[PDB]
Amino acid sequence: EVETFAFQAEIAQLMSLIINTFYSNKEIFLRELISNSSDALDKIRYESLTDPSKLDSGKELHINLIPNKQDRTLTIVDTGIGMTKADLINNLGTIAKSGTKAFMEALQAGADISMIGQFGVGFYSAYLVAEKVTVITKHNDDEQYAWESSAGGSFTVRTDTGEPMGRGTKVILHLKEDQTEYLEERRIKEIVKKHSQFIGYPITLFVEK
Amino acid sequence: EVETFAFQAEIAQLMSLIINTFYSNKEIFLRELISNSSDALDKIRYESLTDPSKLDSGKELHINLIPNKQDRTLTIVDTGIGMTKADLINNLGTIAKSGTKAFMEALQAGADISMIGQFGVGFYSAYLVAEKVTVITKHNDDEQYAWESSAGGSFTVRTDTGEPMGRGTKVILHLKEDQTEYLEERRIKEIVKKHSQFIGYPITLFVEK
Ligand SMILES: COc1ccc(-c2snnc2-c2cc(Cl)c(O)cc2O)cc1
Ligand SMILES: COc1ccc(-c2snnc2-c2cc(Cl)c(O)cc2O)cc1
Ligand SMILES: [Mg+2]
Repeated sequence: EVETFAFQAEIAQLMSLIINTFYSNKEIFLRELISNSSDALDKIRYESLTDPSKLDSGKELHINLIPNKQDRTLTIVDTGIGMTKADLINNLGTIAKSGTKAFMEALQAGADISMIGQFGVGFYSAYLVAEKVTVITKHNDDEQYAWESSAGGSFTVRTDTGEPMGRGTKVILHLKEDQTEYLEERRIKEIVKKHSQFIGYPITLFVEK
Repeated sequence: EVETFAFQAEIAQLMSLIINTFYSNKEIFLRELISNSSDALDKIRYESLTDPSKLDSGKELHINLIPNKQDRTLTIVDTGIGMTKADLINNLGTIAKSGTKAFMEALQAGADISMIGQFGVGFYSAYLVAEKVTVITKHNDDEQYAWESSAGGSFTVRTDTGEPMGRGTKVILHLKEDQTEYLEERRIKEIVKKHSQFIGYPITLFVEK
């Protein structure tokens, strides 16, 4: 009961561009993922203003960054609105076919990879640093699902068997071998202070034994 | 059947700050409003990917800028998802109480008024240039409503009697007397090219007789 899907051709092309393009300022992936968490936190915050029971699955709106040097993973957890199975399958809630088109044109009209979030498809910048990304998500009244892709044209979706998350999304980045700087506390703190210093939810960087 | 509402105190404070603070780079209002139109266009585009009938109220996703020097108005029209009456009353679909708090703190931690969109409340930058803003909006399956406010602590909502809009939002800025530069074609073109050159929907600047 793992379902395997092909990416639409425009999204496979976006992913190949991100993986194959020489581009040294990889650290923008974290700004993009923290931005998406902030947008998801804004959404549950706005829904709660009229229906407080929407927070029954967790009242605290925040972001956790969890490095694990043994697993070579950096995990970003938020307690935002979460995604339904349909939204995961439909490009993680993004307008990715049209966004990808505009981004390609921009890149011709001069833009650079760091502008990717202006085209609605910043999630895929994860592949600047990760060989595999796993997305575990829970929206109120839908079940918990895990999406995962090592690129190559396909992704899987299954019902998740992990720990329950309450509500929100967890992005687990399985880092490339040469990208382990992004597990180091000083490097993560530096990038958060540089690019996410005004995000309006607490961001807690976990430490390791 | 005009309903009059008080702004929550944090939003009245945000509006007073924007109106009373000396700050010369007013032109950022247009970037903020065009951004909100783009976000609303992204939303109907994403809903249409799974339900095409959502576009029965208009298939074209675009933004029009309409200056009128006789009325001293600059109007921004989009054919995005639109807002329900509830969303208009609840601060135009924004998390404005919490966004306002963060923005105030940022402004202390050094930030400037141009960063307002990072706090979810960029709409209110309209009051850098407008004495009165009128917001006319139509979401699928809700009626067309007009919101309006000259600040001073209150806004009104009524069912709109204007021309039907199909779907989307129209922001009519009734400009301050000293802010008429923003009706001039070269000035609007300059600001769109400077700050909204990569927005992914057509932006048509209307001309005047
Ligand atoms: C910008 O488009 C977006 C589309 C969808 C989302 C949503 S809705 N629920 N979770 C996420 C989310 C998705 C991702 Cl990929 C993530 O990294 C963190 C998240 O909380 C956010 C932004
Ligand atoms: C950033 O938060 C936002 C909150 C709500 C919206 C939405 S949903 N439908 N219309 C608008 C909209 C609202 C405004 Cl004010 C506008 O200028 C243009 C619009 O299309 C957009 C952004
Ligand atoms: Mg945004």
